[PDB]
Amino acid sequence: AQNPNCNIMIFHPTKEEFNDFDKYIAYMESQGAHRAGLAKIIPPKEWKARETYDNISEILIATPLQQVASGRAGVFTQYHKKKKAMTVGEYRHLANSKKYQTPPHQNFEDLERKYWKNRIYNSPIYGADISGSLFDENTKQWNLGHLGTIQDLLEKECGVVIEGVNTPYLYFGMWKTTFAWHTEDMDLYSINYLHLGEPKTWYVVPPEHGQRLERLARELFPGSSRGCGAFLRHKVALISPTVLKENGIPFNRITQEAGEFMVTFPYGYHAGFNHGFNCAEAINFATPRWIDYGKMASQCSCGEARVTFSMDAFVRILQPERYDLWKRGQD
Ligand SMILES: O=C(O)CNC(=O)C(=O)O
Ligand SMILES: [Mg+2]
Ligand code: NI
Ligand SMILES: [Zn+2]
Repeated sequence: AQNPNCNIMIFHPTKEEFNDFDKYIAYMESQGAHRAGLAKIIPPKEWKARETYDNISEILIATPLQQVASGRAGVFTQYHKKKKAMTVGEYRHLANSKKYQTPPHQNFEDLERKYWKNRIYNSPIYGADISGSLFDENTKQWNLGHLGTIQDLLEKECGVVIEGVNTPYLYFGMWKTTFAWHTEDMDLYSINYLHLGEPKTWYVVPPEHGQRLERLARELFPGSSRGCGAFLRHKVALISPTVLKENGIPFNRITQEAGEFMVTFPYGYHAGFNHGFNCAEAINFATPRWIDYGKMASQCSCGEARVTFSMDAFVRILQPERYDLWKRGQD
């Protein structure tokens, strides 16, 4: 069995190996990468996503989200308070202001310490979930706006044609902006490219151990767990590495830098935070190996998780017994 300790693997594809996206994902899996739940892919030196980032300031962040925490430093939830629209140039200036900027630090480990000590005492503003792309149309390799769609994958594997579309999303971050513990919708893969700026630190639980994280979460967030049998779908709960270690939960960590891709694998729980002003692009995707995870994915039906148009068909075809309850949660 490859990668039996479920370590995060780092790949350095050549320019030739960077041509065929599906083939390379399958290669990484042949080496056991999926066992970690997360892999890093460093693009060949010949590749670029676009020529420059000099002309992005006029992108609008229609609904910046202030991420307000409740709880204790290592075990907290966050809610998202909607703020007034602002441009990416305005948001960058805000990220760099004295109130929001990254503090002085020694290295990534010192910054990580500071994050977990102090995150709850601040409310950073995240420009998350913006439909769009920063890949140049002429970038042919690993262009997250040109991937095979999940609807096409389902059709190819299962024979059923379905409605829906699959487009990327931009994330503008600042120091302390946080992504809560989650798996993807329908336990899909994700791919995330850090276009520019400061790093993003990731934490991940191996897919084979995801239920250990869920059991801890039910213990640590007992009201939320009574409310919903899949409350991690709400994407609000944070648990620190220290707390995970105290509770024996297997996990790994890694820091993504600008110019690097991360892939999350089906049912790989992940969480993390941004080091300072940055911009990432991410999209969900599927492979043949995903289908069995999609059929077994948990679902939130309490109403909170509220998701895209395109999840309807996935539930309807892969999970027909759950469909009626889930759809009630959507309405
Ligand atoms: O970058 C973020 O805020 C969150 N990203 C993801 O969870 C992802 O790419 O799957
Ligand atoms: Mg612009
Ligand atoms: Ni994710
Ligand atoms: Zn729910």
